[PDB]
Amino acid sequence: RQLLRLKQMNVQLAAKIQHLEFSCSEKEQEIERLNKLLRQH
Amino acid sequence: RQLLRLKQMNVQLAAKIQHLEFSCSEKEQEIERLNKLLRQH
Ligand SMILES: [Cl-]
Repeated sequence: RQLLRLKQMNVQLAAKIQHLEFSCSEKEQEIERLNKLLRQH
Repeated sequence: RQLLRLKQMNVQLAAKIQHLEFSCSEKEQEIERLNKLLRQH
């Protein structure tokens, strides 16, 4: 009950974490693409 | 006992989120820099 409220907050944090892990990986892929353009030029 | 467990885990997840938000924002700031560099040379 307070245990359910906390289990739920925890689920939401773990979901945010999954989300942030993709978003940080994509940013990393874009940086490598922008650096590749810079290096080529 | 289990509520903290959950409390403990909630601290750990919030800590991982803070780290990922910083890594993301570092990369975003780097993307802005590469874009400015590229568009300006
Ligand atoms: Cl790179």
